[PDB]
Amino acid sequence: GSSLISKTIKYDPAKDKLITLACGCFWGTEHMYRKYLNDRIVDCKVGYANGEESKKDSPSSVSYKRVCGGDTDFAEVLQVSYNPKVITLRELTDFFFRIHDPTTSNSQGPDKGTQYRSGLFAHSDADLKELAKIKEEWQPKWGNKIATVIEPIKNFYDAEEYHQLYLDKNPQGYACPTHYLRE
Repeated sequence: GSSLISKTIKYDPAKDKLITLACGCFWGTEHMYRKYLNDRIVDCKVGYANGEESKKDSPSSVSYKRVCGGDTDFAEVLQVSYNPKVITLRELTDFFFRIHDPTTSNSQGPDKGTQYRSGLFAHSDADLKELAKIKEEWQPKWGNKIATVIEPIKNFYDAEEYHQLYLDKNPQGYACPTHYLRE
């Protein structure tokens, strides 16, 4: 089988939908989404998505230590649970393309590696087609160089508790220079 959904995220399949976002260092990804959109989303959790199953260091999870090895292909991500009647997927994706530089391949600012890659991981085929459409429309704003990988969600594992809400727990922690809301 496969773990696609966070074990700790607040998610009601009757009303909510999911989107998994890769913007580089997931501390910045969560901080941006919570700073500007916490009141409009149901819940969000940081984790590791779309990597090699064989390179997990535990049967049901993958650790920060293991991912930092740089060979697991796992991406540092934020999984967002949201109500479509409160906020649309387009609004969340527009925000996505404003909070990081999506033109760099396997890097975000000084953070280098496949774990920091730009990505949009869809939890349905319908979302996949919409995400690809939104990426197309955003191209001219980023010099037609958008490197964001759009593919279905393959696996997701919650990051360690200390990673959750990191920059809101510790404001003195590392902040990526590219992680800010652009005009």
